[PDB]
Amino acid sequence: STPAITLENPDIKYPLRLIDKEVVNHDTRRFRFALPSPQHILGLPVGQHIYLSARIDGNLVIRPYTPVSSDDDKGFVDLVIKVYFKDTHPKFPAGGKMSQYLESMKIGDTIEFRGPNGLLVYQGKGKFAIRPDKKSSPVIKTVKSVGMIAGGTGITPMLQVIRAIMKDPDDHTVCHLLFANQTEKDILLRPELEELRNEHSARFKLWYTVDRAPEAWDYSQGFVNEEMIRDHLPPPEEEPLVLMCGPPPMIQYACLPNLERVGHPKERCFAF
Ligand SMILES: Cc1cc2nc3c(=O)[nH]c(=O)nc-3n(C[C@H](O)[C@H](O)[C@H](O)COP(=O)(O)OP(=O)(O)OC[C@H]3O[C@@H](n4cnc5c(N)ncnc54)[C@H](O)[C@@H]3O)c2cc1C
Repeated sequence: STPAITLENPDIKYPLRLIDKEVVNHDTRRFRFALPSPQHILGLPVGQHIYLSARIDGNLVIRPYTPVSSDDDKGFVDLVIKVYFKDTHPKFPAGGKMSQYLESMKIGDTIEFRGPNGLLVYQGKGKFAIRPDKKSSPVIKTVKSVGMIAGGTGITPMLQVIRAIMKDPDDHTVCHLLFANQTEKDILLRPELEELRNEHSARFKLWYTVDRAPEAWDYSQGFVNEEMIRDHLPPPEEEPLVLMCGPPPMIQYACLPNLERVGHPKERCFAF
């Protein structure tokens, strides 16, 4: 038998009840929501995400999230969230709408989930099914390695794929992650990533860059650039799939031009 799924229809919103909130650090949370029963699973294919939607101060706000739970978890879904507080970053004085709304929720409040969504699904053993658009059929391709470039909150789509690969001992796909952040303190999910490196270093390569570095720093400083892509992603000769998720100036200026300078086919670099 298989467990009942929560996300039965992508066109339906499912209000899920908040049952636990962990303060991971000053501006990081883990939110656990109950599924419809303790025996349900979410029903989120690897590669896909959900949306949260809410009326936030009277206006509709919809944002995508990739849980840190998986379909192996029964009864709950966990989201790790970076809270963007107002009056902290000079370019974003209002902070972030959905992340501050999540931070204001009380235990027992509900929020609407919808899914699954996304043009990419990982079918296992190196094989990705990628739609060019919703309204189009998925181009499958079995790669030997995956280059992953995440910035900030773009880590969770990568982590979901990395974990799905690592937990299959017969999946020989090698993942190379280059993870960019504003500062060391702002990095999400560092213990989780380092546990994966500890356990799976032959299939999982991990590197960080930070816009500005701490005094004691073992990794890179600056935006993603050509040299970092040469040093920390598989070479284009090996035809890796390249996955990206990060802010717009990062993808547009740091990632795509430099993936091209190295020789990866730009038009095949997938952005979540
Ligand atoms: C597939 C996918 C999966 C994702 N999964 C996750 C996830 O698991 N967890 C998660 O936290 N997010 C995730 N995100 C990002 C998420 O969709 C939102 O972008 C994020 O929650 C911020 O939304 P917001 O409404 O709070 O901010 P908005 O109101 O949309 O703010 C716009 C932008 O302003 C910037 N900003 C605002 N305030 C600050 C500040 N103080 N400091 C720095 N920058 C600031 C941020 O870059 C922010 O994205 C994911 C995105 C994608 C595409």
